[PDB]
Amino acid sequence: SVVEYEVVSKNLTSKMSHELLFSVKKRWFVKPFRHDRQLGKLHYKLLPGNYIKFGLYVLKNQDYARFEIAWVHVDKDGKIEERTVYSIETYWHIFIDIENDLNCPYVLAKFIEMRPEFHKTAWVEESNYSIAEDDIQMVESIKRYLERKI
Ligand code: NI
Ligand code: NI
Repeated sequence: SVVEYEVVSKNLTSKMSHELLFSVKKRWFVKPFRHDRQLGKLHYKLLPGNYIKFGLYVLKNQDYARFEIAWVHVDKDGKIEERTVYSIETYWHIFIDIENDLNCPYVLAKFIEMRPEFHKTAWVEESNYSIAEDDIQMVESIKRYLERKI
C-alpha cells in the first residue's frame, strides 16, 4: 500500500528550488527512490503516515531565500493533502551561513547542507540515524531559531 509523490530539486544558474521529505516516524530524511536531473525533480515512494516537506526557494541575484515547512498527510486510499505550517523570507547569504552556525537546529543545518549541486538534484543517504526531538519540538526549535537569527 504505497504512494508516489513529487518534490522539486533544481539548482539553475538563476534560481534554486530544493524540497526534501523528512519522515515523522523515522525522525530523519527519506530516501528518494528516483532522482530526476533532466527536469529537476525527486521521486518518493511513501508508506501511509505523516512526513514533512522542507522547502528552500532561492533567487540568487536578488539575494532572496524563502523557507517553508509543509505538512504532508497520506491516508489509506493513497490520498494526499498538503498545508504549509510555516513560511519565512530572508536574504540567501544569511541562509547559507546557517550551515556554519555551531549551535542551531541540526536537521536545519543538515537540510541547507543537502541543497542540490548545479544542474542537479540533491540526494538522501541510506541513513539509520534519528534525532532526539519529535516532529513538534523539531519544527518549533527551527521556528524559534530562525526567529532569533532574524
Ligand atoms: Ni487521515
Ligand atoms: Ni509554532
